[PDB]
Amino acid sequence: GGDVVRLFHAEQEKFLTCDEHRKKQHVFLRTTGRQSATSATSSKALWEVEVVQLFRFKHLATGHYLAAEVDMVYSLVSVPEGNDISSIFELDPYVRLRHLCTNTWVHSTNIPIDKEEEKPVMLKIGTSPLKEDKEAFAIVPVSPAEVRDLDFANDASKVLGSIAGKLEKGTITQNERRSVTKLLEDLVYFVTGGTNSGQDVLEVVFSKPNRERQKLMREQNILKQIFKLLQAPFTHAPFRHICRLCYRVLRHSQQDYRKNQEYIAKQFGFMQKQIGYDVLAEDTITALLHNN
Ligand SMILES: O=P(O)(O)O[C@@H]1[C@H](O)[C@H](O)[C@@H](OP(=O)(O)O)[C@H](OP(=O)(O)O)[C@H]1O
Repeated sequence: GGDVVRLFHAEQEKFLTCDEHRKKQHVFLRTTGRQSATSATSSKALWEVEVVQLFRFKHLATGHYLAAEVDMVYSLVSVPEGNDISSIFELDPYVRLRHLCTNTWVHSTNIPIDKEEEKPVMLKIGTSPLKEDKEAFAIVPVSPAEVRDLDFANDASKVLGSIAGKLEKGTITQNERRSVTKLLEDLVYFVTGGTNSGQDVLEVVFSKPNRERQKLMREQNILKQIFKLLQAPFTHAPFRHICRLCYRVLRHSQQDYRKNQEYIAKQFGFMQKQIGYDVLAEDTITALLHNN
């Protein structure tokens, strides 16, 4: 009741996760390339248990609930609210999950959701009328720290996205600018496990990255929002300060982390193209035409 956990499929050696694909939310078992299945820990695999009176599972990263509906005949899905009876499951002990509403048991499949992708990693999950034996889940407890971290990252992501949208449309208030400035500094402190504050350049020599947090920055769309912020002015001193901090968060988010380096370099390339390579030349001509 209130506990946060990961649901690890024993036979498949994959965690039950929920993420967006093709601009849609999907529930699935995630294939990992790691040589240690239990090390493939994603914030998108965190579920908060709710005691009905038997159980409901709330996807912490999106607030939606685990459910099942006709697509084995049914398939696990994500739903906006936890009111329907379709989001209620029964645990039968390692535990097997029975979907009350349909009286079916959670069963894994090899049907990938990300077809187009080379070597897909999203495997659909359904329910079978028969109670299998190799379709059990290990309930993996999640540490309070990881939960607190997700809560902060989730809030940060919303603030950055919000402020970014406003900045795209023009400008922001003094408080919003002050808030985003403080948040970016907090993000530096956060991702470097407190080794850097982001207040000066000299301290960079002692920065040490917290890998799980760097990963969180990417997964919870913090990095995505940062680029949105960087792009906004192309679509004073405090503004430059905000941009400097944006690049600082990017720096520590990719520090000694190959996956984030490629992700960030890719997003930077996209932003550059989206902005246009001639935006400054065109702007200078326009300014001169208006005698400036
Ligand atoms: O070999 P490297 O350079 O360490 O890179 C890791 C490798 O690609 C893992 O397979 C991947 O896990 P998944 O296959 O489960 O994605 C992990 O992602 P993560 O950092 O997002 O866990 C990468 O960081």
